[PDB]
Amino acid sequence: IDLGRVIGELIDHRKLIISITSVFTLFAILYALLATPIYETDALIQIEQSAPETALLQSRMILGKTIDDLNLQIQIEQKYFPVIGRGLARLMGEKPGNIDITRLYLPDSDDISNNTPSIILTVKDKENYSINSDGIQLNGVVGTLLNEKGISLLVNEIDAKPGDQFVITQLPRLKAISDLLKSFSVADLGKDTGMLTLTLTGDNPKRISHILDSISQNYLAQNIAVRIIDNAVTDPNPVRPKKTIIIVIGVVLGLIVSVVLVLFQVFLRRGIESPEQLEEIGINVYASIPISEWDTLLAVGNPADLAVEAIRGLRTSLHFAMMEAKNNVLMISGASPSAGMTFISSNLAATIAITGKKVLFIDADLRKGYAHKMFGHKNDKGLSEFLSGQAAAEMIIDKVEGGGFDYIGRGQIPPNPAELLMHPRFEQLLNWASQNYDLIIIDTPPILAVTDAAIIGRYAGTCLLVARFEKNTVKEIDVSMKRFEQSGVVVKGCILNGVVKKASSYYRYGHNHYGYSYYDKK
Amino acid sequence: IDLGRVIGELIDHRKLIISITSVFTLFAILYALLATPIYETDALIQIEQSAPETALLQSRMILGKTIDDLNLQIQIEQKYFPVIGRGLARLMGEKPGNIDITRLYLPDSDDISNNTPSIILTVKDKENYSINSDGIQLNGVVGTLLNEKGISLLVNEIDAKPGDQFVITQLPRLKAISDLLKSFSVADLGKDTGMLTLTLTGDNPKRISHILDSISQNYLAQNIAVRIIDNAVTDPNPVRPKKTIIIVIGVVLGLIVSVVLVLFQVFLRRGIESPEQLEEIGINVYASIPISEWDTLLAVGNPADLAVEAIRGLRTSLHFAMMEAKNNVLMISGASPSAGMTFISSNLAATIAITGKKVLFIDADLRKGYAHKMFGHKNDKGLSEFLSGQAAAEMIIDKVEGGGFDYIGRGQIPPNPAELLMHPRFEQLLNWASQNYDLIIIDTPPILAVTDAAIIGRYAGTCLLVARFEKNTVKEIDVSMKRFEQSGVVVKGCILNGVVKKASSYYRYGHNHYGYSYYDKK
Amino acid sequence: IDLGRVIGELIDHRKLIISITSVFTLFAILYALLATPIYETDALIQIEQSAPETALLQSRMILGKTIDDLNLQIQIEQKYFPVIGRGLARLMGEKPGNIDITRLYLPDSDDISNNTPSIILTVKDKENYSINSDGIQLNGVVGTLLNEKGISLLVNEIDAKPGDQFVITQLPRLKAISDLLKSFSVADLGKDTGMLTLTLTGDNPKRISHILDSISQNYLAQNIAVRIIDNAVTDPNPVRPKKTIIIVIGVVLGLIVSVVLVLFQVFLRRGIESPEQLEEIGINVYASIPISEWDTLLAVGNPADLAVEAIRGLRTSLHFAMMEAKNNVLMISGASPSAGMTFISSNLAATIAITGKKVLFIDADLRKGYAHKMFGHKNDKGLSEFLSGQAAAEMIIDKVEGGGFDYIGRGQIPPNPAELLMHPRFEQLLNWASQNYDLIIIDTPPILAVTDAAIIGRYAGTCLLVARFEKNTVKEIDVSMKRFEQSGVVVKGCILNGVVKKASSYYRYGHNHYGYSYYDKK
Ligand SMILES: Nc1ncnc2c1ncn2[C@@H]1O[C@H](COP(=O)(O)OP(=O)(O)O)[C@@H](O)[C@H]1O
Ligand SMILES: Nc1ncnc2c1ncn2[C@@H]1O[C@H](COP(=O)(O)OP(=O)(O)O)[C@@H](O)[C@H]1O
Ligand SMILES: Nc1ncnc2c1ncn2[C@@H]1O[C@H](COP(=O)(O)OP(=O)(O)O)[C@@H](O)[C@H]1O
Ligand SMILES: [Mg+2]
Ligand SMILES: [Mg+2]
Ligand SMILES: [Mg+2]
Repeated sequence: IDLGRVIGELIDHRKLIISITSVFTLFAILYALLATPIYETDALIQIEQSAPETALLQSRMILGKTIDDLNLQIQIEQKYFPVIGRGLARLMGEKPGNIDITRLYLPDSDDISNNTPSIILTVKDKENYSINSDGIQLNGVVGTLLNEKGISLLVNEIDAKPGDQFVITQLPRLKAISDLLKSFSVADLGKDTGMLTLTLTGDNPKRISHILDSISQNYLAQNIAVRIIDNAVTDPNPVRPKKTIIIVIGVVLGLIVSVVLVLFQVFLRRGIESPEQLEEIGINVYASIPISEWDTLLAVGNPADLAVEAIRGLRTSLHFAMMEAKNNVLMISGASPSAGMTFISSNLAATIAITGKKVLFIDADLRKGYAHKMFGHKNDKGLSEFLSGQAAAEMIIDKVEGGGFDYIGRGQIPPNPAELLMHPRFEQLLNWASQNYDLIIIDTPPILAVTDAAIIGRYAGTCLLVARFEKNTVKEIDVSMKRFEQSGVVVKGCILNGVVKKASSYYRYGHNHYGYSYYDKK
Repeated sequence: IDLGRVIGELIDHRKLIISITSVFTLFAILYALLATPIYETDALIQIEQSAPETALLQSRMILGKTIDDLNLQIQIEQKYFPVIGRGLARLMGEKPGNIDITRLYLPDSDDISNNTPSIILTVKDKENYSINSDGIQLNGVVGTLLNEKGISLLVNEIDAKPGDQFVITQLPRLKAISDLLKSFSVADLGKDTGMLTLTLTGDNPKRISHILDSISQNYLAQNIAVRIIDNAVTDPNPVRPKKTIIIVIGVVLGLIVSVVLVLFQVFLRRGIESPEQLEEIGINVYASIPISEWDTLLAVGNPADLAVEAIRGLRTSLHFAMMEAKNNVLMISGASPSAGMTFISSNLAATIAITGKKVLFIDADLRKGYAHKMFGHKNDKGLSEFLSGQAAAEMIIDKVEGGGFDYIGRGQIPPNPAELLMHPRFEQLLNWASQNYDLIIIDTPPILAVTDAAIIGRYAGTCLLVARFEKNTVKEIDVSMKRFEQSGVVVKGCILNGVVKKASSYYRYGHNHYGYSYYDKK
Repeated sequence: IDLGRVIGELIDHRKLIISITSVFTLFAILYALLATPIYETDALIQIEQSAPETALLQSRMILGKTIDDLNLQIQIEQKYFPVIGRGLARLMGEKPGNIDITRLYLPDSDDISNNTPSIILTVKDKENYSINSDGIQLNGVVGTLLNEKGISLLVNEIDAKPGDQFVITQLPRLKAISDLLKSFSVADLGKDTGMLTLTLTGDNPKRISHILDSISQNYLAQNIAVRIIDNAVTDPNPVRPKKTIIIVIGVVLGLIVSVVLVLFQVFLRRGIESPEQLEEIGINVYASIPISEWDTLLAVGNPADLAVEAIRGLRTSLHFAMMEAKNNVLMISGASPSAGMTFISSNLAATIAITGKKVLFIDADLRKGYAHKMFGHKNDKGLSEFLSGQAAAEMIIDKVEGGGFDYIGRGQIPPNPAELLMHPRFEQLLNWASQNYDLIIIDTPPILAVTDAAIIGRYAGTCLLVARFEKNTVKEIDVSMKRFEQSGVVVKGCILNGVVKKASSYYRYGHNHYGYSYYDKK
């Protein structure tokens, strides 16, 4: 592999790369926009050391005093049903509702796990509200305290709109301290000075400055039984999420994932990429048929199609290869099913019919042949009924309507297709048809599926394999040609079918083998 | 690759390199000239330690006192509509207008995001002015304070010209402190001495020295309840942008981008670079035709053209290659469209006509042939009308006016061009024309587009391919020659068309294959 | 490449190397002699620490006091129109004029950029002088102060010669301080001692010691409200420019530039260097003709020339190669123009004429042939007039005066030279001339220019190519020989022309192929 190879692979997989990268960037952007902004407040403390003062600031004695002063054990969260409802509500300009609770005593279930009892407060208006802990509905009003059902709650100054819910948790005093201690940090900022930089983070920019002021004043009033230089103010710019590093990592992570997936698909693919791969093995490729993006015969529906043009090139290559053949019978087979044997043989039969030749197309796929459906059919009396003796050769030949050639359909699907083709009647039909037609094209099942074509190929002067572009492997076509040779069938060459335009072929080989459009646009 | 290869590539891509480099240097120069110059003022403080004094200088207590003294929360910016209007106005010698505001109270919208209310002051004259916050126009005069619409503003000493606008922002006190703290730095300069070096940066050289003097005097007056050695003066030479490092990086970055683009285009190109590439494969190249920089026949319009000289060299190479041929019919085809098959075949036909030979040019491109337009046409009765039987051979032959040879045009575009050429009439026309002409040149469509030339090439004694210089690949011409051989058409050789002078060919190979001019200048 | 190869290349490019090196050394010497000598004065200060004393010495308070005492804001520079006039005036022994100004007040334009107003003082005599700021001429006298036009100036003791000009700048007080601070340094020299080493640099050796004395005394008088051990004295030997390191770098930089240029020219050259390169390809080289440093025939003007001796060696090699040829016609062509085809063919014709043979020289370069000018001409009735039928073969043959052979000139330049040569008259002329002459030498245009020689070479029994020594490439001659072979012309071999003596050929190959002089000196 070299620069051109990898660049051609990147150009070919550009939809995959762009889609995976854009999905990663979309997820990164949705996280950067929906993650809750976390602010930071800081204060400056003057110490007259400061290493023992750091551990006393972060102690449950000092921090516990702040929890008691500000009631930090009353956790109130706006109710949002999804994990993103909070972020998007912030984007819609909705100001988050906040309710001020000064007294809260829950019944304190204190069961095996839920040591944090919780209720749900649904705002009804500016004055009154509702409560439902476990379905028990209780109406409350701002002002008048509530002492019912073993639930004490005092809600002051509901600042929200009606209909909003709030989860009100009464978390234990240590849990309130541990939460504060996790977001609260102390530093020295000079490592020698009597300066302490207390920082505190949180989602509420006003609350965290009230907490850091409480921590400073409590540590101040406790120390005298020290100077507060800068009282706590909140930096209005959130510190998290850092949107730029998140989106940048989303782009970069999306690219390296796109690149390793493309790198895997390139090192794992085994199918044919160009006719050169088949010709390295000594297999003559007589045509490379592109995918026609356009029960119809393509050579009849769209004669100017790029695949019909490639099949005309096969018609002229075959006129030169089928000379010096024993008979005018051409068998078209392949390795795998749905490689294009019926597409190619029937469209080849149509392009040889317009040149004024008498062509017979035999649907010798007694298993899955559908050519009668593709040509318009009097389905009775096909090749099955003839081979089993219950039809004459004249009653099975039928004309393709928009075609120009006759065809024999497969008939009713026999139970013994490979043994019907071994009948001496099949060689009699070909010996008869080889006198009334200039060319007989026999469509057969694939050889790596069944053995029918090795039986039929005994009576064909020319046999061509159809290789599917990315679906077949070089070894698959080489195994197919040698299974024919082992049964006495000489394969003249191959027809590469289903080629698509690929920049990697243009860089790996000099040619993409696709073909040019050549028409006067009018 | 070696030194000569890379140097030839650099010489060939010199326009690309020079343009990309000059674009990068132009952008670097425009940034270095339009970026606002940022100055630096410094002061020297004597401390009787200095590590705790550094953190007290950068504290919101000291810095907040300077914001209050100098009203640094009143942000005034000259109004410039583009992101470069400020820089270019400085280059035009325009002195920036400044207005002195001593009292500012905005209505303090304080909405979800815009915590910084703003108004726009449009100077009317030296004395009075206008104000428009959200369209509300208010007229104000220097001196008399304004208390209207909840907007307090006192503008003193408007120093500007009429028509100038100014954005007047009332940013919060912490935002004014954070802005000052970002540009204000303290150092010790001895790490032991009682010397503090206070530096401050900003776009206004006079203002930043007034701020650094305020910071020093406030920190001085606060410390007594210390010596100021050097009061703040501004270095008149801006510290940013550093123009030399910016332009130098612009040149260097522009070169390495130009070099990687050239390095990519060289490793990615696959087209033919010299006839040697075709002859490594065993393809005879009979001529290398340069691009003629000069509906005309080049061999008639400019007989002395360098491409007509190269085509004469082909005329003499063909006189030697077309001997021992079955007939006097020469087919000219190629791999891709617009490779020069019509240019070469028609100009070859013109250079063989001046030598006194009877030449017939057949436009056998029944799809996109335009030779009738290039020769002057009685468009009726071309090769289509003849092949379909509705025209006699005598009615289709026409004379090129300034030519010297006859031609058969393509006729009306048939619906079945490849099947018309298979008619036995085509071989009858050639067998007839091969008796009335010394040479028949057949122009055909490209073989990797359609199969027409493989049909026509059966009746031509000589077949030449035209390869386009950089557009075709060696593999494309090798695939073309083998598609002819598979249909029984022997390609004598190739004609490299469209060669351009390239220094890389002169270093990679010994020869650029372009050709010399040889005329007496008069 | 090995030692001999690189040494031969260095010997061959010795003029380039010596010139580039000498240019670099000349520039280095001119800089070392014309750069202004910058002196250094130093003082020793005793401190009773010294780290805070260093920053107080370099402060705008101490340094500003020295600027005020010595009026260092009055910048006076001798006026020299070029950027080197000052340096060369020092070399001519001219003592620099100096004027003592004690009072200077300029009108202080203080515009957008020029904050440093300037005037130009032109000395008229020892007593009076002139002033011109912006064309305003003012006459002043030493002693009497000048207060006119808003310009205060007091010039004392003009020490210069009449006619000298001086630029007198009044730079701002900070600019005077910043200039002093840039050249003034303080060190400790023991890192513990109370010793300070004040150094100061400048172009004036007396002034910088007066400044460093002022800085010491000001810092002394300020410190008491410390000992000066060594008062400032100037080292009379300038510290800059360091001439030896500059000239040495000039030599070394000049050599490495000379070496990389030679290294590039060697790796980039593609032309022929020795006949061995042509014989590696299988091309017979029949002679190597040196450049004759001597409208004349060299073989006639200077028969003893080294190139005529090499052409005699070709005459004897051709007598052996032209046997077994179909006719006595020798065609001389080449790849490129001005390779020496006319020089060689005409001088070969002259050296074969002195051997008593009848030689015909045909100037078959109908495009740019000048042989008639080189032989003395009756220009009418050349080969053009004959080929076009308007002249008989007898009327076109003419005798070379100092030659000994006949010649046919090209005639009037035809519009169709390549088509005139295809006339059957050309072969009739050669068949006629081949009976009346022992040898016919045909001079032709170059084959990579036009196709004329491939037409002419059909009727020549022997064809030789002339290769130019450094101008042609091996591939160019190989492409030329194969373009002849493709047109049925067999090239017997090549003639290497224009060889020059090169030491690189003697080391790369064993031989330089130049030839020896062999004559008896009298
Ligand atoms: N080059 C092609 N372009 C467009 N469609 C194609 C091409 N080759 C095959 N197909 C389509 O793919 C399908 C499977 O191909 P088919 O010929 O029926 O397979 P099989 O080899 O088993 O006979 C068909 O519907 C066929 O029309
Ligand atoms: N060597 C050339 N110099 C200048 N123009 C050229 C040269 N070769 C082709 N062209 C021009 O490029 C265009 C396409 O070439 P053309 O001969 O018409 O293509 P095609 O191979 O399909 O017949 C034409 O207009 C032709 O005149
Ligand atoms: N070996 C040589 N020594 C000196 N001069 C030479 C030599 N070869 C060529 N020249 C001169 O260089 C010039 C060009 O050579 P010329 O023979 O006229 O070129 P051309 O190959 O086109 O006929 C002539 O003036 C010729 O005299
Ligand atoms: Mg099928
Ligand atoms: Mg064409
Ligand atoms: Mg010449």
